Amino acid sequence: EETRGVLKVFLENVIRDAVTYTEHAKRKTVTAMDVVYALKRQGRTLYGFGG
DNA sequence: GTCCCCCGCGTTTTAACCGCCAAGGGGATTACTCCCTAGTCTCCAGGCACGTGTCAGATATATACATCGATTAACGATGCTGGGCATA
Repeated sequence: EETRGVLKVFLENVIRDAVTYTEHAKRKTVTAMDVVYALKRQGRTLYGFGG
């Protein structure tokens, strides 16, 4: 139960940013890159995606 | 040394996944023009360093006033003690 709790905490912040990059460009479709940078900002960047 | 909260396991219940097809929002491309920027000149007044200046606090400092602490000179009353005078 706690563990999901934290998942929730991690999940928001990312989307927070995601949303921001989607919106600084005036775009309706949220890019996956958009997620990457987000992860990059917290230092959890994902290889495999979106060079 | 004790107790009860997880794992293993069989069966019961829900919804993830795959396949298929639809439809339109939104992202991607393109063309044109026009505002906004880098680049370039002149100028200084903004900014940097520093001498000069009277005002916050802080520190005594000469001068004066009020209050004792303690000491010393002066005054009231002797106490035996010493130096002599009338009686056994």
